[PDB]
Amino acid sequence: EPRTLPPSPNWYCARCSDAVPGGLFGFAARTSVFLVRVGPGAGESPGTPPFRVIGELVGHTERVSGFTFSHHPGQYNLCATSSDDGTVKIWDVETKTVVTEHALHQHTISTLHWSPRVKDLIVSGDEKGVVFCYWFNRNDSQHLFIEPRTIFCLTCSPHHEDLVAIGYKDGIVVIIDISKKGEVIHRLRGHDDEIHSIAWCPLPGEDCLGCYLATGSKDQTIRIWSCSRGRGVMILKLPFLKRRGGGIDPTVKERLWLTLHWPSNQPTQLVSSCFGGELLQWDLTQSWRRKYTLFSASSEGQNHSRIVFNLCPLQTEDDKQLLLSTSMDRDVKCWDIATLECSWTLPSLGGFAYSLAFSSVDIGSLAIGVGDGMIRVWNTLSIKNNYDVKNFWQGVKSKVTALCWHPTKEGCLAFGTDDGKVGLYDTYSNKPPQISSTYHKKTVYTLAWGPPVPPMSLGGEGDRPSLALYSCGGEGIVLQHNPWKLSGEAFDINKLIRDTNSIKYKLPVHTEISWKADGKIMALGNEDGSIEIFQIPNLKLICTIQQHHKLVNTISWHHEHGSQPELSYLMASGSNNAVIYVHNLKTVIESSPESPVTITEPYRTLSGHTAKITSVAWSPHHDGRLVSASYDGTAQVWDALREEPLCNFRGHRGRLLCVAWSPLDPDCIYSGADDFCVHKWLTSMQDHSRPPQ
Repeated sequence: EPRTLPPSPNWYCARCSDAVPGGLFGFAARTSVFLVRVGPGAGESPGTPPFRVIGELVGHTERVSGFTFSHHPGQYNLCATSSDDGTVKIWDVETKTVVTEHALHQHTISTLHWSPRVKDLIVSGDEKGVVFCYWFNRNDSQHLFIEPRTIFCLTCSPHHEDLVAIGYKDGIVVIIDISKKGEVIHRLRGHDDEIHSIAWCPLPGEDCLGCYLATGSKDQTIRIWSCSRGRGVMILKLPFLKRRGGGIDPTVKERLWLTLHWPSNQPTQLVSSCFGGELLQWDLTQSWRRKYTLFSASSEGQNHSRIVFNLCPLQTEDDKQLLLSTSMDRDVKCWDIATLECSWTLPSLGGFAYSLAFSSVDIGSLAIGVGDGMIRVWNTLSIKNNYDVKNFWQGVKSKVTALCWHPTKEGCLAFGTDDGKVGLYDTYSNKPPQISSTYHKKTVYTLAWGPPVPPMSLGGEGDRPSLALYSCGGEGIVLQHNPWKLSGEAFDINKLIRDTNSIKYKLPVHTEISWKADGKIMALGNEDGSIEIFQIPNLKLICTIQQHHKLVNTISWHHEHGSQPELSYLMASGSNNAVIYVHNLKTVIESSPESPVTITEPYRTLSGHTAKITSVAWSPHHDGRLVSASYDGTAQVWDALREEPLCNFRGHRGRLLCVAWSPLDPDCIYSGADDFCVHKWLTSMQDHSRPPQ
């Protein structure tokens, strides 16, 4: 079964996610809304969490700021979005298509809400205080203007079809009657700061403690208001609690977001977010005592570690009372309201998926290099969890553009960043990574482990390790780092290449490095398209391959455990041109020439992509089967030996940056793109044989 690791839910939106019974969860992420089936309908094995990332609403061209489902029976498939592109769209999630839309707002839209009472009424509000009532299914609209203030949130009454509560940036809360030109029925004064959430009591009247409503605010209070007296009746101030579990990045700024959910099943209870993203259930009967209970109070490592923005109820068709939370910590969590325990967690990505690397030691341990400054390690072979992902943020900070697991040492992960930093992370510990004192001037493109070469290999038994760490930067230098002396200086291997080969002219700008599996041969890809072949111990040049006419992005040597031994001499390469080449280096390497040979003809040619090639990788399960990632938005699987395209994966909505074959499943491949997604997909499910032409 395929899996999508999606982009992160958008931050600082009062309602940019929602859910309907059954059921289905939707969240705004960048310019899309991603859909998550929850419950029996997800069709998961008895052992795995019952959810599946199933779809996407594509159409908006800017940040989606608002998302709301219809909660009218028979039309739980309808929903509405707001966006910085100035439009409010009505969607059918069954078809993932826009039903209709408007662009009535002139100012940045803050939020919107589908009326609980009127079937086709969507109410939206913008940063100038302008409100639009939108009856989408009869082509009617009405502008309303209440007070000249920045709208932060709004919630239509679940009881009275005309009443809407609006919360503003300056703490003002109003209840308006939209049938009376937006006349303020109640002005609720009390809050000192931003209103983040308005929840009405799901039960009419004022008996359980007219109507009640609760407002959550940056001012750290939740206020309960009476529609009868038009005044507050209860003030709950957030408790200050010691941080649980997560060792969080102190540097990043994080103000409070106080959002609410008033459970229909428990009219006397109120759920809110809190500092650090803890969730609370408030007992409103114990008002005078301010009684709350922590979500997952008895279990550790389950709470969010940063502020929570949205809470959305979902009753599954097998009667589970669920609550979904979105957070700044980039986890989506599903809570069982009956137990206050976290049922499952869905991780997300806040930047490009630049790099993928499978450990050769812990099979299925997949490291992901992400533009949000966190390394992910995905235990892809976890039996009980489809998204067993751990985050590593220490010492990283910037965009992780390169990864490589140590070939033998468990948990040892080399990483490289967009600001030229090279690091060694021990993921089996909670220590910060070791950072190489030597930085690249530009982005770290590639990391690779290989035998040390001079001068590092010339130092004594216990002075140097079995393997050196090689790094290639966008400026074109390849550095040799000592894992045991990362604080020392790393070596520009150009000096050795020049000395060994008596080179007089300037060396090429290196853009890729790939060691042959036997550790005897190092390939360098270069900005001029050339690929150079060097042999141990002193990087003697034995071959120059002149085939690509543009910068080489990716080089991959075929594995050694195939059926035929010669296959380990096969080298695939991709450049900024769309055509992929394979070269067979058996003859040149085994001849060990004293003067370097130039190759100008490919062993194989793989044509089909229509934009640059970012990554190629050989299947460890096959002979001569290659997968390629491309800026044309697809990944292509090839039978390289027959120059035959087999299947084309088109699930990404961006340019692919990396691809890696599953170590255990011959059918399964992982790819990452600048659409902030990693896709796990099956070659057997791909009906298209080649890229779009």
